[PDB]
Amino acid sequence: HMELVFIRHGQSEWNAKNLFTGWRDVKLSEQGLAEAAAAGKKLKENGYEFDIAFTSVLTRAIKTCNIVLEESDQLFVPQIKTWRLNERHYGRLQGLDKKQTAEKYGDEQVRIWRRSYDTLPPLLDKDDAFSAHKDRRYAHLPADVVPDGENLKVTLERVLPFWEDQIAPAILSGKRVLVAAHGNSLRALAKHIEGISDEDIMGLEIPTGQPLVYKLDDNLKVIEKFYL
Amino acid sequence: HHHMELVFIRHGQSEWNAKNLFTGWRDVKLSEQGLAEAAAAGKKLKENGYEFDIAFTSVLTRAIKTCNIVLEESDQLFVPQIKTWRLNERHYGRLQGLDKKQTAEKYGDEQVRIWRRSYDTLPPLLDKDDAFSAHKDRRYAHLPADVVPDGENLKVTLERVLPFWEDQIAPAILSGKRVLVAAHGNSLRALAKHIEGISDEDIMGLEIPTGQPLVYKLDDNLKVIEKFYL
Amino acid sequence: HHHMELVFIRHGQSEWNAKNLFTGWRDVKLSEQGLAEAAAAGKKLKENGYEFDIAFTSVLTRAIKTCNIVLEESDQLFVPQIKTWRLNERHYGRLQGLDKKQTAEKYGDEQVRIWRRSYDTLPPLLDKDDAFSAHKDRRYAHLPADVVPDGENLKVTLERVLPFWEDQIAPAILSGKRVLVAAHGNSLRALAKHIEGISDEDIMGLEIPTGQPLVYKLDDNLKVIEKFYL
Amino acid sequence: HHHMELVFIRHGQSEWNAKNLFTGWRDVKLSEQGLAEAAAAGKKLKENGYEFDIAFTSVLTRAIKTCNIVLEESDQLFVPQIKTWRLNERHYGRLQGLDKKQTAEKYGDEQVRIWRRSYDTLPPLLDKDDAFSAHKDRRYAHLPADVVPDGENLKVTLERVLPFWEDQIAPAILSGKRVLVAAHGNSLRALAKHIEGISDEDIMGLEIPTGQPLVYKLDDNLKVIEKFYL
Repeated sequence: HMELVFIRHGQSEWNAKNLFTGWRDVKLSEQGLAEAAAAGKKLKENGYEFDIAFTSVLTRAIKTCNIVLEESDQLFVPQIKTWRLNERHYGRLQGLDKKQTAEKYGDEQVRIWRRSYDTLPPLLDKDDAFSAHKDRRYAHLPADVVPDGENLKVTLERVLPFWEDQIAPAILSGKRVLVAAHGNSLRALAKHIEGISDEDIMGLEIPTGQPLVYKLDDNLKVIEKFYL
Repeated sequence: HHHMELVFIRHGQSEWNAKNLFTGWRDVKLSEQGLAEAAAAGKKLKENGYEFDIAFTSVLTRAIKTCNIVLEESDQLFVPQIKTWRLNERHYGRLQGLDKKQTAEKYGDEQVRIWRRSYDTLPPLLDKDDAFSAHKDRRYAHLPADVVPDGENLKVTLERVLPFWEDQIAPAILSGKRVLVAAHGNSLRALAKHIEGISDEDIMGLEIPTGQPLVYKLDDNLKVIEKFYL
Repeated sequence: HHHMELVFIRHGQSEWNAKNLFTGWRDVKLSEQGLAEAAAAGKKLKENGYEFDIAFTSVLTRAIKTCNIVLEESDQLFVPQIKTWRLNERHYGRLQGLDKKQTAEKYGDEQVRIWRRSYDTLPPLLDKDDAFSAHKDRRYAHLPADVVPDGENLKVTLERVLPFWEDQIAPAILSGKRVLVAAHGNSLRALAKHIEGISDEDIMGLEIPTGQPLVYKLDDNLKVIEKFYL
Repeated sequence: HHHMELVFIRHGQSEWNAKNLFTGWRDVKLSEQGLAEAAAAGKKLKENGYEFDIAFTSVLTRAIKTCNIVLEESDQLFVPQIKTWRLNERHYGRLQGLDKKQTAEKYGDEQVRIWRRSYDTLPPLLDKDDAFSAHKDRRYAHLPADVVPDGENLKVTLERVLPFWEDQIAPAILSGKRVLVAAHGNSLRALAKHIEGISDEDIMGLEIPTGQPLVYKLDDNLKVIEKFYL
């Protein structure tokens, strides 16, 4: 039996401003930084040691990862950063005020974009100044894996290969894994690991700043799930 | 070799091709004919000056051995080699090990054509506790069991081939590496579908002959400039 | 930038530097001054347009945190990061955790100077069963025990730094990658000795300032074209 | 099996052995006899139930091909394979490509004994611009030029073999991997000296037969429990 630990990053500066973020590379707020430190201290007090840490390539998640590791006396743990763990891309909604958006397109269309499993947002123009295609951190990837907008379903389709190639093999080799990522990428992993239906997954809550522990059997089936 | 070039090679005849048995993920060896095809392909790559910086292959022996022979015969057995289940042949389900002629007799030509190549229909599945299930092969011991297939068609094969293109092959090309991919009919057809932007309808007619090096000349964005067989 | 550049950053003051203690492999934290030094360096590199493709650091927290601060303050925390024991500070043996002044009072000024600055004089060795021996730190649990030292001089530090230059740092530069190395006084001094071609007799006089980015312009043979501090 | 086992295999006869030519880093092929020795060793490993999780070899074709044959004849060609210059044969300098009798004529009979029986005496070095210099070989193009030697003795061979033990082989064993190492007389001898703790005075007399699997049973600390030829 192996334990697998997830941590979702806390508040960003754009959450505080009520802005859609997606793949925009925004900084944690002071509150979000404290949440990361509190989470690392909790893992330390319960004696959680890690052999490898997986994160996204977005600064708010990487910094959360580093804070959690440092506050639990294991900043030496190897770290792999991957676009496959990025937040869901929000298309042309990125950078927009959620209130101003609901007032422009209506409360109902906004609810769809945020709460529908397989409804894509309005897509971002491929050569927009704030398109991910212009971001150097994706330069080594074929351009067509850089999305112009995602929902949770498409987010899952690109998270899952990283579970299959890196996370699950690490667990099966005996490694104690930390995953430090985002609301929707962690929600995608949880849907797969726990076998949650399409109908139920959009309602699954993953709190920010609270370590989530899975206990898995030799076939990676969930035996225990609890928040630290 | 003025442009960035990518080379594919499909392995030659296997012992089960000669016996007319469905193979799929069963780990059968090359026939002498298939061994000769690999050597002739390596000599052709040598004669035309094809140097590689990395080689990708499946974890099925017939493809790995093809890869090794091609490298040796072109004087570059030192080239680093990555083996991945994601480049395996399609899984043939319960049909693995059966005679193709007897299967066509029992079920009819058209049903056999659908099992051979479909974008929407799976072969009959192989029971997970069968003695020859891939779940029992230690080369997949570090994969979740739900990743190890019980049967696949071309669409499902593509869906597990593509992440390897996204994570390993395409980054290698974009980094400037001259890539060799030595694999199987269906996994190479899956890559070609994505590389060439072929529709779900049209990929059903894409044929890739055994033992003939296939060269793509790609531009800076990995679009096909030219495609030809050596 | 017009040429291929290699950047070194030595971490700033630690909480043990302020208190005049030998540190070695003890995993001490940066002081407030050391943290500010790392931010100022990242700002400098940001202002001068230094982008990195890969970052190398030790497994000691003060160096990793320096590396992370520098990347964050130059808008590139996404850069891949490899941590290795081979970039650790020189192990100071039994002197680790001792006060340098009280050590000089006990053994004399010259002996502490020899321990600090002799190229090939080992410090007194730390017993392998000591609670603060590196053999008990789980970050070295995946290494054979006989590579975990009980004490080091600069000569043996170079002997274990150099393979990491040969296997990882130099191949990265040669592949075209813009490299950051965030480490310690003795491990960077070791790299400098090799890169610059400094004699055994001259290296103990080489100073590497803390928290100041050091830039090597290199040619295609990794020979120093120019060395300057940012 | 019972404990953690590590298997070495020295490649069999090369085409230069019957000509009595010093080989070193020259990339010579296995003879038909050498090919048979590899197949028989793989057959022996299969019969005795030796499964591998990872295989390490040099970047010289005769060792890589031995490694591939051993894996294939034991039904495990899928095993991941890492090729490294650090497992190359000892570089023989200016003696490479020369007859052992013709060497006695140009240097004298006693001087040849020293070059083949002294732990720490270098052979005459090969000029870096020689037609048959390793510096011209593209398999080392991704490495700093000074790791490619102009000639080596066993001591210098051990100095560049040992980091690969420390970085790759021993961490694999310590993680639970069943390791195969397919390499050369002097690089395997270097490994044996370190693993077994053999002195400088005794190691030059250590014989490693060709084509004969060598098995180490190691304990959790990588201490030898038993060493035996299969």
